[PDB]
Amino acid sequence: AHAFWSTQPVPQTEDETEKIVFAGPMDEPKTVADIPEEPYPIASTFEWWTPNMEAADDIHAIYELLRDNYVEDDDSMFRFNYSEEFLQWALCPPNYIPDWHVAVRRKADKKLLAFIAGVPVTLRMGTPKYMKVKAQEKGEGEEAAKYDEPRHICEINFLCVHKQLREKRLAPILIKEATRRVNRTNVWQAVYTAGVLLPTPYASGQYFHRSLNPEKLVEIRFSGIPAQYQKFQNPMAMLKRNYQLPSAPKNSGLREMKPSDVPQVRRILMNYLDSFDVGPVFSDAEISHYLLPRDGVVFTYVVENDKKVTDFFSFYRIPSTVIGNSNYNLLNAAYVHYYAATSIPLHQLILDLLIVAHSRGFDVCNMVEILDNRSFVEQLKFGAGDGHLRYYFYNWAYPKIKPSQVALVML
Ligand SMILES: CCCCCCCCCCCCCC(=O)SCCNC(=O)CCNC(=O)[C@H](O)C(C)(C)COP(=O)(O)OP(=O)(O)OC[C@H]1O[C@@H](n2cnc3c(N)ncnc32)[C@H](O)[C@@H]1OP(=O)(O)O
Ligand SMILES: Cc1nn(C)c(C)c1Cc1nnc(-c2cc(Cl)ccc2OC2CCNCC2)o1
Ligand SMILES: [Mg+2]
Repeated sequence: AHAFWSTQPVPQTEDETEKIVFAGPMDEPKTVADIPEEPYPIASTFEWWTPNMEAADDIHAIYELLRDNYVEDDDSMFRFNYSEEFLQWALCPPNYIPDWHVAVRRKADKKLLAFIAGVPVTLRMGTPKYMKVKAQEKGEGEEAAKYDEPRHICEINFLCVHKQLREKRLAPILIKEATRRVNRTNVWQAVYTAGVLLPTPYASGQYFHRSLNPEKLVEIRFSGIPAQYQKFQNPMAMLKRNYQLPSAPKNSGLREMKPSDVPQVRRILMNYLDSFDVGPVFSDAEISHYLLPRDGVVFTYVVENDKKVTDFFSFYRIPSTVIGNSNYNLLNAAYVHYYAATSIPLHQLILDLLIVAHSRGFDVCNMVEILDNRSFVEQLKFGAGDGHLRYYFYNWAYPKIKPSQVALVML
């Protein structure tokens, strides 16, 4: 049934995942010297290509492939349109490895046909607290804590095959070649997400949406006027009134994050994330890169009281193409990124997120039910969407965990 994922080091079934108790590796311990030095064989009409993320043309090529061929919703109404500036930010974090961005081009015209990206991440991915306490009481704490130390692994995203090339087994060939390039750097684990079911997720979380411009959302059929809104005489006025937001933030200490905030945000974020079972570890340079405001890409606000940053939130932008709508070309979506609250309830901090997003012209705020994102769903008027984001490891045994125990936000 899975001609490719059968040949790979991942759990093969739910309830192998349900069985697993300790974190740890799957494949044979291997060495760099074992890995072929030559690229994986590919048909002679194609060629492997390592884009230069510092070249505007190369970024443009990847931008057009993804604009026309990347992720759609289940009804083919929307497709992500990541910007070139977003792709530059996502694909070139501190100490990125240029060789981990892998593409396939047609040799004759150099047309981009397929792409996959890997970047570094430092991830806590040892045994979950729940399996560790079981282990303690059963005598096995040492084996449980064996892989507690954050690991320098690969995070995979932006897998894409051109629509004209679909179901020709090109995605396996890409994943093989990315794995070879990563393994040649002496890295042996990857983390990735997908909105499809594959063998086998260690966590799954529902999508959630918060309407900011319900007029537009209904016009492009992201949303409907719910049946309940019919035995009111007036549908849309009532819908606007329901989702209306203040014009200005209500926390008085709120301002955009600036470079001098990097150490304190790093500290309050690391203290919050270290509570979850699977989560990233960031250096100052990675906090700067992923959280300092960048126009049209990432937006970050701190609450500063008496010169001390005590809370912050961030969100990132992905516009979606509205596939065949006359009136609207684009859906302008904000996605909740990292945050930390120490002085105010999380609902109060995220309200300010919604207020800034709406003021800056976003149409909806989207998120997955990871981190403590459930604690503000009802009071902030989020709704569950129709789908789940699934979390996976390559070469890592891991128990099934709840999504409220995951702290890795994917872009
Ligand atoms: C140590 C380092 C390791 C690094 C590598 C770690 C692994 C990284 C893994 C990648 C994580 C990516 C994270 C993201 O970016 S998730 C986003 C994925 N991108 C899209 O959804 C964009 C729209 N779709 C496409 O471009 C194509 O449909 C793709 C490229 C998805 C498949 O192309 P196509 O439709 O032309 O099919 P094929 O005949 O060539 O290949 C069929 C095989 O592909 C397996 N397939 C289908 N979808 C996915 C999927 N989303 N992840 C993994 N595998 C997937 C499928 O089960 C089948 O295997 P098997 O069932 O026959 O066994
Ligand atoms: C395309 C498209 N555009 N829109 C607006 C939607 C709801 C889709 C479908 C869709 N596919 N994924 C999501 C998603 C939906 C939500 Cl609510 C939150 C995160 C989502 O995925 C992100 C970005 C890419 N990497 C994983 C995290 O939404
Ligand atoms: Mg294919």
